[PDB]
Order: sequence, then C-alpha cells, then structure tokens
Amino acid sequence: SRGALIVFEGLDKSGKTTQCMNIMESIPANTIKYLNFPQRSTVTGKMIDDYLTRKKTYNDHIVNLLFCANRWEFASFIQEQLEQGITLIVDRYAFSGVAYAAAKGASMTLSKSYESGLPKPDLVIFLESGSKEINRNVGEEIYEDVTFQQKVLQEYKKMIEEGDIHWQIISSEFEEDVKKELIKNIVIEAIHTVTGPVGQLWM
Amino acid sequence: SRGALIVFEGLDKSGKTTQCMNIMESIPANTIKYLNFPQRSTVTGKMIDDYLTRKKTYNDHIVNLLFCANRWEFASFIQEQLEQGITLIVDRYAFSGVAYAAAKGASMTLSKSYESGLPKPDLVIFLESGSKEINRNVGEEIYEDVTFQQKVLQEYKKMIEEGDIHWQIISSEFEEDVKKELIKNIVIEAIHTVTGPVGQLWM
Ligand SMILES: O=c1[nH]c(=O)n([C@H]2C[C@H](O)[C@@H](COP(=O)(O)O)O2)cc1/C=C/Br
Ligand SMILES: O=c1[nH]c(=O)n([C@H]2C[C@H](O)[C@@H](COP(=O)(O)O)O2)cc1/C=C/Br
Ligand SMILES: O=c1[nH]c(=O)n([C@H]2C[C@H](O)[C@@H](COP(=O)(O)O)O2)cc1/C=C/Br
Ligand SMILES: [Mg+2]
Ligand SMILES: [Mg+2]
Ligand SMILES: [Mg+2]
Ligand SMILES: [Mg+2]
Repeated sequence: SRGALIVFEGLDKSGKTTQCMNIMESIPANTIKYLNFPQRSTVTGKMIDDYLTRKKTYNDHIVNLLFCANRWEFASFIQEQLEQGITLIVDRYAFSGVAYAAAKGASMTLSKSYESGLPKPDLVIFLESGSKEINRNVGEEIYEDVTFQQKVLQEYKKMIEEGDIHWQIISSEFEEDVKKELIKNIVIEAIHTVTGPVGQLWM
Repeated sequence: SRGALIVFEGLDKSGKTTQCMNIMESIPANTIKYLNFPQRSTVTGKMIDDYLTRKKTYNDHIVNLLFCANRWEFASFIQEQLEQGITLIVDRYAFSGVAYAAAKGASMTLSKSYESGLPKPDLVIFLESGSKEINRNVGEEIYEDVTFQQKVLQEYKKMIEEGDIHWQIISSEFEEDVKKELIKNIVIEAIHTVTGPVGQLWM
C-alpha cells in the first residue's frame, strides 16, 4: 500500500505544469508530493539552467547525462516517499530524457539504458498538444522550437507503442475544466488501486 | 619532440600511486606533469566520489559515462601539454574505464567506442598484483572487492593481447627499490625516444 508514482509527460507548453497544479489542489497535501524535472536548483540543475537559457553550451554527450544524473539525485527520495505511503506527482521524467535525447540523434536503446533502474511509474499521463499549443513554442528556451518538438513527438509515440508502461493519453481537444476533471479522476484511481513493490524502470 | 604520454594501469592496491610518486621525484618537474584519474574535484568527479564512497548509486551505464566524461574534460589539456613538450604521467586512463566497465557486464567494444578519440599513450605500464596485493582489497571503496578485481584482470589481459598499444608489464615479484629503478628506466627512455604527432586512441 505504497504511494503511486505518477508522471506527467508531453511537449513544451502542453500545460502539464497546470495539470500538476490541479492534482495538488484536488488532493490533501499530507499524502502527496510534487516533483518538477529538471530540478534546476542542484549542481546539475544550475548547469542545465545555463544550457536551456543559452548562456553556456555543452556536448550533446554532456547534456544527455546532466539530465540523467539530475534524476538520479532523487531516485533515493522517490523510493523512500512511495514506501512511506506518499504519492508522487512528477513533471517530466525518464521519458523526457529519452525522447529529447533521441530527437537530437541519440540512440533510443542507449538513452534508455542510462535511465534503466529508476523507480517505475504506475501511470504516465501524456498531454497532447494541438494547434494553439505547439505553436506556443517561441524559443525563449533552447528546445522550444516547433520543428524540433515535432521530432521529439516521434520519439514519444514510439515509446508509448512499446507499452510495458501504463500510459494515459489525454486529447488536446478537451475543455480546460473537463480535462482537469478527467485527469483528477484517473489520478485518484491510480492511487487507490496501487499494490506491491515499486517497479524498476526498463529492467 | 613532444612530451611522452605515459599511463599507469593495474588493479586497486597495485601501488601505481607509489610508482607515480617515484617518477615525479626521479625527474625534473619543469618537464613533467602528474595526472590522477578520476579527477574527483570536477563536477563529474564529485559525483564519481559519491558513488565510490557508497553515498549515492547510479545506473551502471551512467557511471560508465561519468568516468568517460571525467577524462574528456582533460583531453584538451593533455594534448596541449604534450605539444608544449611536457611529458604526462597518468594514474589510470581509458583502460581503467573499459576493464572496469566490461567487468560489470558491459560491451568491451562499446566501452572502447566512448574512449575512442582520446590522446594515445606511448607507454602503458601495467602493475601486476601478487598475493599480498590483491588481498589488500578490503572494500573501503566500491570496486575494492577481491572477487570483482579478479574479473577486471580478465578484461585487462584481453586488451594487452590486442596490443596496438605499447605495454610494459611489471611483475609483482620485484623488490620495491628494484621495481622503482626498473620503471624509472623505461620511463626516461620512453621520453627520449618519442617522435611524431600525438596518436588518437582506438581510431
Ligand atoms: O532529460 C531531459 N529532460 C528535459 O526536460 N529536457 C528538456 C525538456 C524541455 O525542452 C526543457 C525545459 O523543460 P521545462 O522547463 O518545460 O520543464 O528540458 C531535456 C532532456 C534531455 C535533453 Br538531451
Ligand atoms: O565529453 C566528451 N567530449 C568529446 O569531445 N567527445 C567526443 C569524443 C569523440 O571524438 C566524439 C564523437 O561524438 P559523436 O560521434 O557521438 O557525435 O565525441 C565525447 C565526450 C563524451 C563524454 Br561521455
Ligand atoms: O572509467 C573508470 N575509471 C576508473 O578509474 N574506475 C575505478 C578504478 C578503481 O576501482 C576506482 C577508484 O579510483 P582510484 O582512486 O583507486 O584511482 O575508480 C572505474 C571506471 C569505470 C567503471 Br564502470
Ligand atoms: Mg519550457
Ligand atoms: Mg515545468
Ligand atoms: Mg582506490
Ligand atoms: Mg590513483
């Protein structure tokens, strides 16, 4: 009877931050914990920040592993909370890693290997971006480019189709309040219906 | 008439740090530079430090690339010094990477690919560990386990037999002062007999 590991994925500006906000308001905080990635506060965070804000560059090789290492700092914490019965709501995760790394020409099976071992999600909510959402990308940050996002999406779809992971795909076409309600409902369900040990991702 | 790139390898507790100390004392310092790996001071260093001292874990596959990236920070520096006529004395290198990564079940040819491109050594001094040396491993750090080191050695031996690299294998059975003398002698020779461009490793 652990907490549930719930992960939000999607393109930039798909509004997964908003939806995370809903869940946090819809559920009592003594039982739930919000986790954003990347965690820009850490050592690997500040560096990631410099790269996304265009005030430093790195090897494609260096950024791929900064993001990964950025997650591993927290793999202990994640595990501990779930066991302590706290449910985790996580903005971006392993998949943000692989899809974005792979979109940049990296090997999808290799990107996966690096994540291989992390706490495995019980539910992954993917937010579709329609017209007025993809074209929300105005390059204030590094990956925020319409043509590139279309490329990430190719990699996301690929991983979904591989489903050993429980995915819930939310259409772009729902109405704000209705999307909010729908998600809120699958979330609380994920939480009452959870059992067993925390899974290990891609192992 | 560059400097020579000289690399020390061997199991843990094979005393390659001692022997590096000899070379540094036996040769004038305006001409020679000592380089330890891993370079635990850097960003990838501190992380490597956390992993070896058991205060963080990571994907096997991630640690593999922490170590690699840890070497690349310095590939520029190495190159520059050799060209500037300084000889490099390096504790652990590319091979520490491959042998340890491969011992942990990774692909030997893949581990190599990641190192592929680094400055190529003119001399690689491998220190054999006998009885009282292997059994010096008491697990104060993560790879310091007798049964695992026996596995790394298998991977070292393999790479030696591939010799496109100039290796000098120093027996365990020599006497301290005599080992010191012998190494001191091959080193200064490596240094007077060096010519041409710095090689690129495994390319
Ligand atoms: O692992 C990653 N995680 C990640 O979020 N990104 C990217 C995803 C997004 O473009 C950017 C900023 O995210 P937010 O501010 O919208 O949360 O970080 C990239 C990688 C790997 C790149 Br190689
Ligand atoms: O830190 C690095 N610096 C570097 O120049 N390189 C370089 C190493 C190699 O020459 C080059 C080839 O890149 P691709 O063929 O994948 O495009 O990557 C690699 C690393 C890897 C750290 Br892990
Ligand atoms: O690339 C590597 N380089 C390396 O030095 N090591 C290892 C070799 C040794 O077990 C450990 C402790 O460092 P020392 O202070 O004794 O030099 O670092 C491991 C890898 C890859 C492992 Br996967
Ligand atoms: Mg953004
Ligand atoms: Mg966000
Ligand atoms: Mg050691
Ligand atoms: Mg050392």
